[PDB]
Amino acid sequence: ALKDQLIVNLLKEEQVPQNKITVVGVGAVGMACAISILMKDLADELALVDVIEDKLKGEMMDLQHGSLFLKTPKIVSSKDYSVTANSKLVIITAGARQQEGESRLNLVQRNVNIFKFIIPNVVKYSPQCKLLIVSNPVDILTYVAWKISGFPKNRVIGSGCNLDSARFRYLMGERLGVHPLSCHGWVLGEHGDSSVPVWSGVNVAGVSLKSLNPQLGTDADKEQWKDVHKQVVDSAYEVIKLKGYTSWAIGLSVADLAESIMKNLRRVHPISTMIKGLYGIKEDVFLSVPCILGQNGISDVVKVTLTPDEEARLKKSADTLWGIQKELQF
Amino acid sequence: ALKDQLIVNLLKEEQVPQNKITVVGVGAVGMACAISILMKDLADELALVDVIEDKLKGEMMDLQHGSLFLKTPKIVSSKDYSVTANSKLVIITAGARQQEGESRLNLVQRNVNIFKFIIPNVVKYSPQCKLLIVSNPVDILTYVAWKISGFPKNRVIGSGCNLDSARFRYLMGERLGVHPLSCHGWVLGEHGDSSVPVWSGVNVAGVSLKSLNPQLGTDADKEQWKDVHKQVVDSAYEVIKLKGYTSWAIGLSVADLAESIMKNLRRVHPISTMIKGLYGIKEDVFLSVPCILGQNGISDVVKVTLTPDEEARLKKSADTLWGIQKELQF
Amino acid sequence: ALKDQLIVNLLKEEQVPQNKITVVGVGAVGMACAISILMKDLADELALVDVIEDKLKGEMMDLQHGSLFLKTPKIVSSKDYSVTANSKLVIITAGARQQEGESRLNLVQRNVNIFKFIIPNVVKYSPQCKLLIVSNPVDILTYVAWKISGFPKNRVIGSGCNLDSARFRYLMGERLGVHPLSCHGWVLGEHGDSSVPVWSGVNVAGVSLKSLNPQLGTDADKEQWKDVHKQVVDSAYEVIKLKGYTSWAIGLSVADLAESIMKNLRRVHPISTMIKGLYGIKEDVFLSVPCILGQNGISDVVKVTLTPDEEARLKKSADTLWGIQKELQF
Amino acid sequence: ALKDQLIVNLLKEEQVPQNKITVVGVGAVGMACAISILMKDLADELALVDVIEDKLKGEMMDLQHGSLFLKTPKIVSSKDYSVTANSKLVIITAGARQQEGESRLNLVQRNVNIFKFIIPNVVKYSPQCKLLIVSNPVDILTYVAWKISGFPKNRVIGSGCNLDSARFRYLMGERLGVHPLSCHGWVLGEHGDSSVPVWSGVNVAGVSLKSLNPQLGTDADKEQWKDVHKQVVDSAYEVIKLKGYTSWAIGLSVADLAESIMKNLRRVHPISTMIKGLYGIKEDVFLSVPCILGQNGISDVVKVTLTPDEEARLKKSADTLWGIQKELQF
Ligand SMILES: Cc1nc2ccc(NC(=O)CCNC(N)=O)cc2s1
Ligand SMILES: Cc1nc2ccc(NC(=O)CCNC(N)=O)cc2s1
Ligand SMILES: Cc1nc2ccc(NC(=O)CCNC(N)=O)cc2s1
Ligand SMILES: Cc1nc2ccc(NC(=O)CCNC(N)=O)cc2s1
Ligand SMILES: COc1ccc(CC(C(=O)O)C(=O)O)cc1OC
Ligand SMILES: COc1ccc(CC(C(=O)O)C(=O)O)cc1OC
Repeated sequence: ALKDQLIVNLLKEEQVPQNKITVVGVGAVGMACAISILMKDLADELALVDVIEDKLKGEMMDLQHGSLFLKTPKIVSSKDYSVTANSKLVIITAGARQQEGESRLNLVQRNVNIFKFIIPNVVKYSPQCKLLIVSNPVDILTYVAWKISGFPKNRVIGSGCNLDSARFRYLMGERLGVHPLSCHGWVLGEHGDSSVPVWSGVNVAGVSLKSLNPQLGTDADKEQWKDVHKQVVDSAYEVIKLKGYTSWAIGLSVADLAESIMKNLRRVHPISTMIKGLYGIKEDVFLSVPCILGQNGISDVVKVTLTPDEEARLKKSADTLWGIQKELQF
Repeated sequence: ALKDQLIVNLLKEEQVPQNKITVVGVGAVGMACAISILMKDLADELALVDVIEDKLKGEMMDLQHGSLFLKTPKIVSSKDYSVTANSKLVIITAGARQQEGESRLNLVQRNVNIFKFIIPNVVKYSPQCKLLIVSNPVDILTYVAWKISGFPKNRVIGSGCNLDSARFRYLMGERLGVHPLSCHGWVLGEHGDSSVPVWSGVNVAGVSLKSLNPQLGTDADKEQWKDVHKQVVDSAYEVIKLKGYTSWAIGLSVADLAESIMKNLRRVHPISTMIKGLYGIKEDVFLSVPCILGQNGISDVVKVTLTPDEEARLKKSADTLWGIQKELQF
Repeated sequence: ALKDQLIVNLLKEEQVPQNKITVVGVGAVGMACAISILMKDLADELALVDVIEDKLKGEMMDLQHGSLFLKTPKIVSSKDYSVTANSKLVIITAGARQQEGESRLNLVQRNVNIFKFIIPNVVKYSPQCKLLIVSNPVDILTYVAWKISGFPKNRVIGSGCNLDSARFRYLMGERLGVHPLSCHGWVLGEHGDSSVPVWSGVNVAGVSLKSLNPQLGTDADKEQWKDVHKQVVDSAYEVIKLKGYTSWAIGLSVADLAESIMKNLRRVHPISTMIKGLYGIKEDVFLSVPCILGQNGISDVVKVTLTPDEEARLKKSADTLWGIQKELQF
Repeated sequence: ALKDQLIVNLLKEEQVPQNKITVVGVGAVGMACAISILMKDLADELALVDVIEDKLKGEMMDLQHGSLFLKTPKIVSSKDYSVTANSKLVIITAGARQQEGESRLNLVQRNVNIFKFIIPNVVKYSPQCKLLIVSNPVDILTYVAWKISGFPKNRVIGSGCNLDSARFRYLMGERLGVHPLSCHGWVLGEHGDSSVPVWSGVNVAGVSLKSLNPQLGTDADKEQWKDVHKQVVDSAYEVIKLKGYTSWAIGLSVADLAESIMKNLRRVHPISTMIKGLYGIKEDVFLSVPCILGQNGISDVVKVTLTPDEEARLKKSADTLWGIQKELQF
């Protein structure tokens, strides 16, 4: 053979991936996560899983054909979860998505039923994995993945408000003529209608915008900064109305979280975690709060000092999510 | 105003972008080019153009929402070509796309008609840009763009065989257990069925594979390496059959060419250029040959020493393209 | 020639760089700036300038030999400023550096005299550049370069407190077990002994550390956070005492600023600019305040809301700089 | 405590890094390797070791101060090898370095003696690491590290001719007006005076320069291409004469090898390995040949088809190295 004429093999050794990532679901979101992760050089192996065989193989081959321009030497796919073996991170993007005028909370029964199959199959082959939930309603589905997997809470993360906060900062950036990287602001709670803009923490270079305009974020605000939070809430629906779905922003948001996990960065992100014991919440509610994210998932939670109005809005978001959690049939 | 309370403006300057890129066409190819360029930090401004207003706005908004995770501070879109002003590079991905079980040659007249509208509009707003043609059949459309624009040939580039060669190197790499970056081989001529694998230049670490297998790539090859080029030819048809279209690998190939142009790298790429005068070709035929690509587009061509077999196949590829091209009225 | 047998030239080589950067001074700082800029792919051309012939050629050759691993196709050097023609950014690192126990303020006479030769020569060849002053005392030298250059104040930037703030954020991060990217804190005023830690703006996820611990940064603080600012002030002295000079951190801080300039990011950095008109300062003092930094240099200044002690400390830093600056002759 | 008022801790992590790199030696080479690895985001932990206490601490602090600008969350140092525990890759740059006009072979006993202390201490703390030898004479010291470590040969790698080949490609690129990435050429054997330029494999786009010029690299060559190899051999001596040492190019060359190892790329590099069984070599000689480099180090060797003259020159390089190698006291 030409291979043996050209190359002398010196080592037999069984190859075990060291920084493997799995993406479950090859819809627009799953593929946006995959291309973003590949272009950020976060993985030494990428596995794709779906139930539609042709689409799955087609997507895998299309990524494989770009290998010369990448630094991820193995891209694989299968409907069989054995392909995901030894993942450090498993990203779940499978399930139904909301129609215009439909709440993400309406996807709950359909997506729980799918998670009942996916979750046990994913965890089986990857003892060192963190579970990163993207599927909606993300907060509820992070709780569901946590309950089905039996994993400790640090290992089950929802993409949550990482995207809502990126959108908030983009919009704040546009109003101020500043890059979103230098515009600070947190959108917490449900990744959905009940999200909470933390006006008290909105700042540029440590300068609180609320301290310059005490009415910031209220109906009495002359500049109507509340409209920025409304644009954040409505963003998925606006994009869905225009292009049919959303993909790029969520893909970049998920790759941002994959980077903190894979590189053990210990950066702070507003992502879905269990909040029992904070802000008077006595139940096993998952929602976004600022979390320290690294190689073991969420190791620490930042205790945000909220005003009584912000805390009441966060509790209202938690009560909404808890109500849906009470509807779950395991 | 809150902005004026927070920030002292010292310079009111709109200012022209210095490294602007425009992508014409927001289909799967155009958006894969867009995301790949964004993730490679090649531009300070990205402009998107299309005729479907809602689709265009939603795509632009979806990219804008990931701004926090990027280093391209301005993303704009319009059906109006005024949005493309001062582009250094304009990438054309618009038109009818290759269909299941159909040649790229079947899209020719429809895409020539679309180019009669696009090209003068691009030229009006960026008369000094480099045009990068991606739309199929790419070799013919690069010639078409060249004739319509009135630009010198160096500034009209076709993505051509940059992807066919990347596919070839991926497949060669899989066979040898070597990264495609270390597997060298060139696929020239038409970006399509009549492409030419240059078996005489196929090598690893300067070791000619043909020196180890004299029959390499011929019918008489005991290992049938011609099947690797057959896989290269068939790739888009297989991917289209499986997922409906191709996008990821072409987006990466296009970003690879955008990088050499924007960064004046002078790397060698197999891309579409006028081959009149080489290998006995006497007509204004465009096809892929290895070109030096930089800030002024194609400045030089590498003269590959083709074997009589390879030269015959390249002449045949040129004949197939000219045949279609001569019966073109514009 | 072999070149003409291999390559057919199709275009006359009138090469003019599009993103050229010049580094003046090839001491440890200049070279750390050069390597960091090369590794961030910020330039299509890198020019080096110094007065020591051998050292300059050796440094240029050593960078050139790494070209295969870089995306900066042209690296040049000369004592002659003609080599710096058409730069978009010129970084000044030339001049005397402080000994152990010597203030940066003591370098002023030597460095002003050097700037009288360097500054007109830089502007003569790069009329479109932004000037990035690194040489010490940076704040006074930014004012000096501005007066000599004839450039508008937005185009004359001092690296200032971009490094002091990065040191502050690293130390804060270490104490909290959070990445410095998520630890916000500003050190303003002189890049030297009179720098001001803005305790009121110190936060993680918008949570003010001063609101949690009112004693923060005072002598009554049980955790002695004032020692963090003391370590910031003493950093250069401590590192000089240990390794003889500093290079890596300043190199990275300068590359960070070069990135915001070259990519027009409009990120906020604490850098040297004219502060006359703010905090009751009436003289042409330059010092660090948070600035919006982009393609036209400093376009805007953020008005930080300082506590009475922080403001008095900032005014005192301005007085210190003015006491040295008022006695200058150039 | 402030940390506790701000953050709720969820778990006590293992804190064992997953992509740890150690650099032994904080001289100019060691630090250039350190900065290049840090800027390529290859590690989650970087450890530095040296015998000069002050210089070690100063260097570690200077890197730490740039953390905000990096993605390597932990940078540590100590004279004690306990700091190197669980490294995937250990890079040895320690020992005597060449003075002006000094042969690398002259450093042999001083470096073998130093390696007698270093190697057992590295093996004790990371028994599963890959060893990457940079210290000179690199080929002999890779043999020394292999014998002392007791490691299998795949895990003991010398930087060898990776830099010599990069210099060759830079020089070839400058002559042709092509980026070194598109210029292919291999320098094998000793990383020193007896290195071998493989003229038969020198090409651009698979076009052999020797096929165009049959006298390429000989005394009869009109363009004197042999001078390119002479420039390669003389490079380190020329740079040492000018700046006192070399650092940048070797640092980039080392980070390139580190990248193939850490990311399991399986790229081909000309690096030091055991060549027993090839080209008539019957002894445990280490020298540069093209190697497939990945997560398990050197898994395979490419068999280069050398001409009788090229093979005699390689056997000459082998004989020269073995002469010293066979009589080592350790
Ligand atoms: C039992 C099941 N396992 C899977 C695995 C993947 C998918 N794939 C998607 O749902 C992709 C399309 N959806 C979005 N939102 O992109 C569905 C199922 S059903
Ligand atoms: C006169 C015309 N101007 C344009 C501009 C853009 C597009 N857009 C596409 O064709 C995108 C979808 N097609 C592929 N190939 O992705 C069509 C036209 S028609
Ligand atoms: C009229 C003059 N033009 C120059 C240009 C460069 C340098 N070079 C340095 O000073 C580098 C070493 N200094 C530090 N601080 O790194 C000195 C002079 S004097
Ligand atoms: C027993 C010993 N262990 C070590 C460890 C590190 C170093 N450090 C250097 O040699 C750095 C300076 N030299 C070059 N080549 O950069 C020397 C020794 S001696
Ligand atoms: C699994 O499907 C999705 C998950 C999240 C998003 C992100 C989206 C949303 O939450 O609806 C958004 O906010 O843009 C979109 C998805 O399908 C298109
Ligand atoms: C031009 O010389 C320098 C400019 C800035 C620094 C940065 C340094 C300082 O300001 O002394 C620091 O803070 O590390 C160091 C220099 O030479 C060693």
